[PDB]
Amino acid sequence: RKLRVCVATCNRADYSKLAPIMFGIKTEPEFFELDVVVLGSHLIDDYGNTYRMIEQDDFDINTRLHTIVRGEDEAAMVESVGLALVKLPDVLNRLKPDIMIVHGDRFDALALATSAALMNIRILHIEGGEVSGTIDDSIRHAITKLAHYHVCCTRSAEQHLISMCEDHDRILLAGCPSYDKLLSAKNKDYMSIIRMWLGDDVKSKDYIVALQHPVTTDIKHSIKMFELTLDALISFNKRTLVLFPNIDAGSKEMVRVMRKKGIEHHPNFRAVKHVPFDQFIQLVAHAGCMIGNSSCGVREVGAFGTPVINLGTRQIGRETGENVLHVRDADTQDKILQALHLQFGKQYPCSKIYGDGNAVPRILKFLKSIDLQEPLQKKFCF
Amino acid sequence: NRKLRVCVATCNRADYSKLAPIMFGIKTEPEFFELDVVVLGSHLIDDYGNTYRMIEQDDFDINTRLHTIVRGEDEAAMVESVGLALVKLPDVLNRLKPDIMIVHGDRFDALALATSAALMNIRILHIEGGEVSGTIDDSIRHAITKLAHYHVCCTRSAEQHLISMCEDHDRILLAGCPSYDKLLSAKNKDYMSIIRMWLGDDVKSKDYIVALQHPVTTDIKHSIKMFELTLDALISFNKRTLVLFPNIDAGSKEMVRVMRKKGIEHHPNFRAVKHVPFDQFIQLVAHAGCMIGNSSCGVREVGAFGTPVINLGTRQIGRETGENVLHVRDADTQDKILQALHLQFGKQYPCSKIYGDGNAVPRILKFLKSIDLQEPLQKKFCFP
Amino acid sequence: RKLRVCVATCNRADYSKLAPIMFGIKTEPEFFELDVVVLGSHLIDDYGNTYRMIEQDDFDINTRLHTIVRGEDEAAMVESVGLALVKLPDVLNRLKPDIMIVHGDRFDALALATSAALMNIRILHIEGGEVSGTIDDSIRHAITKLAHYHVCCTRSAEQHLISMCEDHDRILLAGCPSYDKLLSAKNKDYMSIIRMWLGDDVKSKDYIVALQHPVTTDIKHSIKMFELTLDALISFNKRTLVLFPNIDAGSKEMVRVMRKKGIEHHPNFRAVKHVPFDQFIQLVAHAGCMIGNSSCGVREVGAFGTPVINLGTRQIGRETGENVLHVRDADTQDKILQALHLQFGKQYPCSKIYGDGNAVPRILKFLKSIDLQEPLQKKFCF
Amino acid sequence: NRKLRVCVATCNRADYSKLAPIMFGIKTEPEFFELDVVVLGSHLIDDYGNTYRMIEQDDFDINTRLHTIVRGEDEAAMVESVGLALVKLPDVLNRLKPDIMIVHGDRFDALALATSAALMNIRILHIEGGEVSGTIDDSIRHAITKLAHYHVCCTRSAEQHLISMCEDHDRILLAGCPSYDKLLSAKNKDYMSIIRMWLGDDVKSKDYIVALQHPVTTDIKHSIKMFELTLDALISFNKRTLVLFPNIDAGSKEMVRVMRKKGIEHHPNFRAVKHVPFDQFIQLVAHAGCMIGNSSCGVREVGAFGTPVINLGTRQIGRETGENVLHVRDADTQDKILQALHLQFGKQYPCSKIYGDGNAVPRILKFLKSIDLQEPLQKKFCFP
Ligand SMILES: CC(=O)N[C@H]1[C@H]([C@H](O)[C@H](O)CO)O[C@](OP(=O)(O)OC[C@H]2O[C@@H](n3ccc(N)nc3=O)[C@H](O)[C@@H]2O)(C(=O)O)C[C@@H]1O
Ligand SMILES: CC(=O)N[C@H]1[C@H]([C@H](O)[C@H](O)CO)O[C@](OP(=O)(O)OC[C@H]2O[C@@H](n3ccc(N)nc3=O)[C@H](O)[C@@H]2O)(C(=O)O)C[C@@H]1O
Ligand SMILES: CC(=O)N[C@H]1[C@H]([C@H](O)[C@H](O)CO)O[C@](OP(=O)(O)OC[C@H]2O[C@@H](n3ccc(N)nc3=O)[C@H](O)[C@@H]2O)(C(=O)O)C[C@@H]1O
Ligand SMILES: CC(=O)N[C@H]1[C@H]([C@H](O)[C@H](O)CO)O[C@](OP(=O)(O)OC[C@H]2O[C@@H](n3ccc(N)nc3=O)[C@H](O)[C@@H]2O)(C(=O)O)C[C@@H]1O
Ligand SMILES: O=c1ccn([C@@H]2O[C@H](COP(=O)(O)OP(=O)(O)O)[C@@H](O)[C@H]2O)c(=O)[nH]1
Ligand SMILES: O=c1ccn([C@@H]2O[C@H](COP(=O)(O)OP(=O)(O)O)[C@@H](O)[C@H]2O)c(=O)[nH]1
Ligand SMILES: O=c1ccn([C@@H]2O[C@H](COP(=O)(O)OP(=O)(O)O)[C@@H](O)[C@H]2O)c(=O)[nH]1
Ligand SMILES: O=c1ccn([C@@H]2O[C@H](COP(=O)(O)OP(=O)(O)O)[C@@H](O)[C@H]2O)c(=O)[nH]1
Repeated sequence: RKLRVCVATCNRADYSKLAPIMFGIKTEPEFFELDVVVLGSHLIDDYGNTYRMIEQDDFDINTRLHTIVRGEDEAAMVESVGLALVKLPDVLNRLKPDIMIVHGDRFDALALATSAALMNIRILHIEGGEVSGTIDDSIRHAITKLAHYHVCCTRSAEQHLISMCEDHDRILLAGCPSYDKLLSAKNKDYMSIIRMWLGDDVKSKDYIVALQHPVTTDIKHSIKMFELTLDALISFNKRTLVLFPNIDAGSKEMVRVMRKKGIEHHPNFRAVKHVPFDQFIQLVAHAGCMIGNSSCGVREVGAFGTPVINLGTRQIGRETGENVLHVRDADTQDKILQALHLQFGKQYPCSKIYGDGNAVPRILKFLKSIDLQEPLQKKFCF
Repeated sequence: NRKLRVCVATCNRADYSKLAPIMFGIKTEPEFFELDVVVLGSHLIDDYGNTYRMIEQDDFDINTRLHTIVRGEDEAAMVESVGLALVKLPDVLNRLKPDIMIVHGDRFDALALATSAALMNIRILHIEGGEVSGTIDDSIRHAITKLAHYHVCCTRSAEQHLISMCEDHDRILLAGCPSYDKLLSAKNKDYMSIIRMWLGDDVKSKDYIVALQHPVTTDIKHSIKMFELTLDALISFNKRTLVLFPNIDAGSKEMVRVMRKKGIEHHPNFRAVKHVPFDQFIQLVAHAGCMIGNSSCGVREVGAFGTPVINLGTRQIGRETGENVLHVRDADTQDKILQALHLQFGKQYPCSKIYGDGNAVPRILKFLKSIDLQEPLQKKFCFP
Repeated sequence: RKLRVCVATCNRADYSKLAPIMFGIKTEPEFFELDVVVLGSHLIDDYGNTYRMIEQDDFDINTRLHTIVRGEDEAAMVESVGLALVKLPDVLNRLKPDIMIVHGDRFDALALATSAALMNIRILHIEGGEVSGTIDDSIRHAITKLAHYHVCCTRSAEQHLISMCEDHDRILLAGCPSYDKLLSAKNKDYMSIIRMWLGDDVKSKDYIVALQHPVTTDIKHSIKMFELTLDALISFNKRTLVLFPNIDAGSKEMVRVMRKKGIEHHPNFRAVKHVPFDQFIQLVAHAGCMIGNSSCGVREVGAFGTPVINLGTRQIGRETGENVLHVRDADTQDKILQALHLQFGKQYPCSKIYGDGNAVPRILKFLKSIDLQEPLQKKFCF
Repeated sequence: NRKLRVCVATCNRADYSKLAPIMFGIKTEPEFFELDVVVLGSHLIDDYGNTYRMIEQDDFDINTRLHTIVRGEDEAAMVESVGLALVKLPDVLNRLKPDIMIVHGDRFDALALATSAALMNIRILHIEGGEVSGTIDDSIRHAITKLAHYHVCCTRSAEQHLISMCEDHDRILLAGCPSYDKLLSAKNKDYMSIIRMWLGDDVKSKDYIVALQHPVTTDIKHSIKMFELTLDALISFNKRTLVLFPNIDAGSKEMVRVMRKKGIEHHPNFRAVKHVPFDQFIQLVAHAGCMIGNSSCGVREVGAFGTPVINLGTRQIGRETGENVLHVRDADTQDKILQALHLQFGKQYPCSKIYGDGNAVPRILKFLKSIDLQEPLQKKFCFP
């Protein structure tokens, strides 16, 4: 009897780490049935219609759900969780999954975990034990408590889950699946990918990738920091790919910052919503430096030794190699402009903290090991 | 003095018994607190006894009422109910502009409230945090703990569980359960005329049973079978029995059907009721011959009167209980349950105080005033 | 190319008139594909889990939706319409229907019509031109305006649609599909159906079928009328099948009326949620009389000449034969008890106002006639 | 005197231009009316210009704000938006306890409002009822008419349409459009400094174009193509052009993308804007060289100033228009549109008053006071 697996994807931020697993599951039809659910940001033009990435990977999408309430603020974030919760249960009764794969720390993943847990559907939670110093910590660890099975990416994440009283029998230390793609990365014509996304006259290691997200707890500070960050980038004046923000609450106010600085119509800048993951890896792997507060900066790019400037409070407490320079109180242009001079064009050693490149096969085994006779979470309090 | 704006949301009598004392406390100190009350969930539902009325009869001004329950009385409907609260609450919370929100317990409804507050940067005081009940409710309770910024637990073991789950000890208050404020202040009026109202004219103290059994959502077909056998035992044991309708939504109509097909609703020996007012209910359980089923009251509250208890099934496995509680986990035959009734009916145990000292509310009011309004962000104490 | 037809059913009240069409469509696989959606009351124990009727007719249910908000009042009725509207669009994008069949005048049908119309899906509205003197008139006629194609049951209903400025080219006068079953009704052992539902010692034409619904506009009056109606039935003291109410708003207060009169535990009464349509036809066809305010009383039972007492304001303005006695101001027990003496055990001639028994084949032709090149409603104002 | 409790819900600038005058009227007579304002829909959305601010700047106390729009900018999202209003409104309406609710127009949002009021037995005054625009909006408008208990129409032909649709003539008031209260009272201030603010420093009266084109939801790919050609014409015709973003949700982002890829947002000849305040907008269109697209303003309002209009496509087919409007239904090439621009740009027509006399509001206030509060149930005049 095949294991019926449902994977729900809501944003490129999970799709980069779930697609490898989906590919793994699909390559073994003898042990697994796969149903894919697309919801959230994927269906939204502002976010780059990233459901197309799923279509271009040739996955049959069973179900599409509009689950985002418009407003781009905290109220809307909450209403979005509620919208997924009214819409999902009937889809889950139809699909009748044995287990559901949930990734990460976003509001959307809490909806998925909640709906599965309350309907007695097993949950495999990916990227569980980590620390990022925002509201996301809260969400991540609340999902951990709902989830029946856990897949973490580091030893320190494993120990955190065990410290949080999770059953060690239900934890698998696999590595991040993104590393399956990073450490298997086809450097094709990487120059023609640099030329596509940054411009014709750009040379390897001579450009910046800028990706900064609002922190929902302090939008007014997120605005001010982003202004100063752009001012620095303008002064530093080397070719810069600016990704639009990808946390919803505060997002339009951050986009307005870019608009009023003329970033959208500037020779030095390229404003984009989403770069396909395989192309994005090549971009960050050959970047002069990366700046902002993406998880990519602190978790992924270490693999290529790309210099990183991590700004603000998001990612405080994450494990990072020598390549990452933190500037918490990025409260002036000078501080940020300095960090750019220090880091731009350096080369660090290649780290492997968040993965060994064989996460997926370990995960597939862990899924086959699951015997279908209980379920109820056990909480090791002593 | 800038007053602390406190919003208390109540969804079910199961939280209202433990929140009402706090609401009374807050309301008695207008100089330090502003109070807004939000009523949602089960309270607005006839099947559950229109228990919003209990709030009206306590004289609280209800600011807002929200229909948040999706009909269906199954797991899908439970989930859609959480979602319905989440689409409805944020605009109410932006209007009310609370500094802190009080959330109680382990039910699906409390997870909606915690979620909405946490994602909108509203502070959360979570009541009854560190306990263990061995159902899906453990999961929910502990997920709420993680969202919540401030914690009020009822026992030392609950406090240690929160600390073991990596919560900041600075944000934990060990107060006791607020229900004990009412239990240990329970001035037994004419308790006989309360027995007569609810059980019948000819019933004597310690000669009746209070039966309160809830479905476990994880295994409804087993909940059904157990309840059938439980009623069969109660019919054979044949002493006057107050049967409270179930009060977990998923599986509820199938449990009600069990009662209907056994003729419990029209039987001389039984009284089928949705809700007994808390003050009257305390008197009922305090003088009962025994209590049977899987209520939290059985394992947490009635110990205070030494009332014998039969706890059936998997719900409440792992809760702290005094000598008054007899567990029958595999209640898989009528004989086992009928035996437990013979053993326990009419006994008297010593009065325990595990879940409270009777001064929870004043400790809570102080803890609320102590909160300085400059951060917020939860701290997670990860000792390796 | 086959016509993709979606039929959504929400309540037994539409299912009695849609099932015949569904059967017709399913019997012609060469011209039609059928997808069935079940939602609303069908999934609710209080209403008799009537999705089972759909399962027992062997229809493959594609999708099930929980769309009812609990509360059994007007607010809940509205929230229920809204719940269907958030849940349906993604189902309709998946099913990709060419046309959707909507029946009747209930809040649920307005949700269906609204969602179809705003998504450019064609609508065939069944039972369009009629008059019943409650809020339902409003709803029925608002659905008419959304709907692209109309199937009415009488000539007077056809003229009403034309008077309301509908295009006569898009109206089909077919008859009510319920008449396909009424005028083809297998009287099997009808006595053993009487014995099942009323009791062992009951003789044909010596029992009452009581079916009274709350009027949402005046619940307090609905309560009082129902009390007096039951009091009359108790005094008249002939075996009575009492169907629980089947309009949601006010329903629990009406059920409470029955409970406090001891109707549920009385030798003379049988309280039931739903009698299967085929069995119900036999019951009403052989009844001594029928009482209350069902549409069955004024539209269907005329076919058997069964005496009818229509109480209150619901059904004022419906077309009725000689068999129906109206008592609008049923404001005392005596008036109702009198109406019972007058009507119980009489036999009227068999009328055919609402159908000829060939509605379905006419409808199937009308569906095949639809050429798939526009759509936009035309409003004949002159 | 028991005051009439009036709730006005506003969802979009498209209703707010015609409801604000009534809200002002009601607010100026506190002795006869209590007013509660509900803001929902587009008003709370940055893409639409945060137009709740227009309500704040008119000094109305907003009782309630509701996020009711589902994101997606397509037909599915439009429907889910209606549903979202329907789950959120009933608890607000039970709280506000209105005697009557004012609903305007033909948009998906107004159907939610009408539905919720009608099913809760709240009386409805529907504004702008009897008109014809040849899209799905006809369907919506006429479905709202059927729900609504009281009707306020703007023309004699609209009145006859309502009567032909079997509405009770006793419940129809022919008032005029309230927008005309503002148009015919439009004290032209420094209109040049308003032209300079919105179009640029060097622009002269009657030498600019106002372009406002909305997608038709029934045929988005055709809406796209038409808009491309329209912009190409405007680029060739090369006179200063205010381009308003689209204001029908379904298809909106694909229309915005058209503008983006033509470089309209960064062109000397164009100014891309979301919303111009109504009072300033009147001055813009009153002095425009011509107006182009498919706004209702083009066919209903600007006639008052004799401003030339080009109405493109199927939206507005069947509306009553003066000599100032040139229809180009099959705008299928750039040449056809460029021609229409040459023909119309800079002309001056006579001032028409088809949609109003400028005293709509006072007639409406009287009609509200006339309502006696003893029924309600709609009557449907079915003459055979
Ligand atoms: C600039 C560039 O190099 N390429 C084009 C990009 C690029 O292909 C994608 O971003 C890839 O993900 O696409 C285009 O542009 P794009 O689709 O980025 O849209 C840009 C506009 O979208 C608004 N925006 C952005 C993010 C967000 N969360 N909310 C928003 O409202 C901003 O106001 C901004 O002006 C296109 O397809 O139309 C056109 C652009 O020219
Ligand atoms: C039985 C009794 O002793 N007293 C009365 C009780 C009692 O006072 C209250 O329940 C107290 O909370 O009230 C009445 O009856 P009550 O309100 O209990 O309604 C009885 C019916 O409720 C249905 N039910 C209950 C719970 C649930 N989850 N779903 C349900 O469908 C059952 O079908 C059952 O028949 C009353 O108010 O009308 C009338 C009863 O006679
Ligand atoms: C009475 C009888 O002849 N037969 C049985 C009927 C019958 O089979 C069905 O109604 C058929 O549709 O079924 C049973 O009973 P039933 O399922 O009707 O449930 C009866 C109880 O449901 C509550 N109710 C009813 C309608 C409504 N809208 N809301 C409600 O809360 C009432 O309080 C009432 O007490 C059964 O299956 O359990 C048991 C009954 O014994
Ligand atoms: C252009 C101009 O003349 N003035 C400014 C305008 C203007 O004052 C207002 O629009 C008036 O309502 O405001 C600004 O710009 P504005 O708020 O128009 O934002 C421009 C961006 O909005 C996106 N958009 C618009 C509508 C829609 N449905 N979806 C969208 O994604 C487009 O991508 C577009 O690039 C501002 O407030 O920041 C800044 C602009 O510079
Ligand atoms: O244009 C992009 C930008 C990011 N990413 C990937 O998307 C994921 C999430 O990055 P993002 O900044 O969107 O969210 P965060 O991880 O910072 O929460 C990471 O795996 C990135 O490698 C991508 O594929 N294309
Ligand atoms: O008729 C009743 C039955 C119970 N309770 C109280 O309801 C609360 C919750 O009991 P329930 O069994 O409904 O929920 P649980 O706590 O078991 O989740 C406890 O404080 C009980 O003492 C009450 O006030 N009246
Ligand atoms: O037990 C019943 C009662 C009614 N009906 C049928 O259900 C439909 C609706 O009747 P109801 O009173 O439920 O609603 P109404 O038509 O009065 O709005 C009619 O076709 C009846 O013949 C049925 O099949 N079984
Ligand atoms: O910048 C603007 C553009 C339009 N309008 C007014 O908005 C209303 C609706 O116009 P729109 O084209 O947005 O909607 P429509 O009426 O076309 O549905 C009309 O009264 C316009 O005069 C406005 O006040 N400011």
